[PDB]
Order: sequence, then structure tokens, then C-alpha cells
Amino acid sequence: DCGLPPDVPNAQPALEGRTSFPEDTVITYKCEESFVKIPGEKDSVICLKGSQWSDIEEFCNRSCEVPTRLNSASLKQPYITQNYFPVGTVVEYECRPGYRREPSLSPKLTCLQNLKWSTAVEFCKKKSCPNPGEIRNGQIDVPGGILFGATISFSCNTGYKLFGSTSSFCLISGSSVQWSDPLPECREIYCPAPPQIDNGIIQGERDHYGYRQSVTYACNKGFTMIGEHSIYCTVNNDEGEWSGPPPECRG
Repeated sequence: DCGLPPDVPNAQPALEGRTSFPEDTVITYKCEESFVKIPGEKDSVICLKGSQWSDIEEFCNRSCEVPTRLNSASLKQPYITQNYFPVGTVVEYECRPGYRREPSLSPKLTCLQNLKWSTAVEFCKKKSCPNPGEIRNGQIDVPGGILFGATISFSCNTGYKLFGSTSSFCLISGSSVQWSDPLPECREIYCPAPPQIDNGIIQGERDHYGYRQSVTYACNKGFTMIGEHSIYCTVNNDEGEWSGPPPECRG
């Protein structure tokens, strides 16, 4: 049997709590922090006859950790599966979903001498959603732009009622940015048909009476009006309600 394996710089043998290794027993060394094993180089020893471990030279070199995860871009091949980032190494990035390349900026990163990657630029910008558009008799609230991940709400002008979603999200869709919900509709809140009064009539009657619109009453010959001569259509909670009671035609 062999005793503990030799000592190797920047590496620590995985003994597994043992002290005595039977012949042929193979022991591998694991590099230390800031150190990654050179590809193709021996990183192991074997206990041979004569209680003699195999030969071995230094096999670890200085390197950067795996590039940090970015929300905008994702590593390309084959860097996406590498771990040995010797100084002076460049990794290439590819815009995520859904982000778009910024021509003027490099999507590559460099492993600096201090085992740190070059501060990443904004090579991958956020994809812009299509213009929310215009809502007839309604409004679009764009709290913070229309970029991917954005949010817009909808409301209706007084007198109109909202029919559909109250909000939309610039969610990721296929190979581009798209709004989660369709542009709703604002429906005119019509009041109930104006009451018909006795001995009177409605001056220039109408088909539909909307918000603020009024109905004017008139008494027939020989009759006298009793009350407010007109009423205006009010709206309360998408509910159309007449200003009040129609006048009265007293004979």
C-alpha cells in the first residue's frame, strides 16, 4: 500500500478520509478556487508497486469563474459548457427572448488578469412592443414604456363603460414581443327611455340618450307644467340614470 499521495500546487487530493491506499488505487486532485484544470493534462496519480505514486507536474492554471448569468443575453457554443477560462479568454453572448442586439456594442466578454470578466455592456437591449394604439372613447395608461415586461392599463371616458381587460402585458410571444390582452372597448352608457308623462310630450324625442344629454317636456293645450321642464341623463357606475322625475302636466 502507498501512504498519502504527493503534494500538488493549487490542487487537493480527494482521499475520502483514508490514509492507506491499496496498489492500483487511483487518486484524483481537485484544483482550488480561482484555479481550473488544463484540458488534457494529467490530474491524477496511481499507487504502484514500491509504495510509489505515479509522476505528475502542475496541471492547474488561473481562470475566471463561469460568466455570470445575464437576463438579456445567453452564452453561445461552446462557452456555454466550458469552465476553463484562462486569462485573455473571450466568451460570446447571444440575445435572449426577447431582447435585441445593439450593433454598436460587443456581445463578447474578456477574462481580466484578476480573474474577473470585463464589465458587460448593454449589447442586448429589451425588445419593444407594438404601439398600444388608441382606444375610442377610452384611454391607455403607459406607466413605464412598452418594452418587454411592460404593462398598460385601460380606462373609459365618462359616459362610456369598459368591456374587456383592464390591463395588458408586453409578454414574450414567439419570435418577438407581444401584448398579453387585446385592446378593450368603451361602450356608450345609454339611459333608459325617458318616462312618458300624462297630458304632455317630449320635445324632439330621440332614439338614444347618452351622458349629459337632456329631454325637454311640453304640456298639451290647456295644461300647465308642474316641475322641472327637462331632465338630463346622468351616469353612475356604468349605469345610466335620469337626472330626476319628469314634470307634471296639470289640467
